[PDB]
Amino acid sequence: METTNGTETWYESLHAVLKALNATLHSNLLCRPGPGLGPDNQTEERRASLPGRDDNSYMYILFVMFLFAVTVGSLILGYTRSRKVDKRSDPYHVYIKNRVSMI
Repeated sequence: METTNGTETWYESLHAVLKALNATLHSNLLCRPGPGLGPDNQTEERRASLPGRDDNSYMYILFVMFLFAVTVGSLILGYTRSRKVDKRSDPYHVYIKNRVSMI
């Protein structure tokens, strides 16, 4: 003949089954996306590692050194034509001798 549907430890083992049932419920209700959202064959990788110098990118560099002496030209004309800043004072007025000439 069994013990009662009525002991304190029987109620505590039902209380444990209830705490687990609340866990299975919250843990389900929060809606995490499941495993295998990306490919399971999606291997580990490295970072980006962008090109280094070679012979051909060296010879573009010798032509960059060329395009640099014409960039010296394109800088002076940079001032003459890309810069559109108005004068402070007139080309002949700036040379009036009892004050400093100021471009």
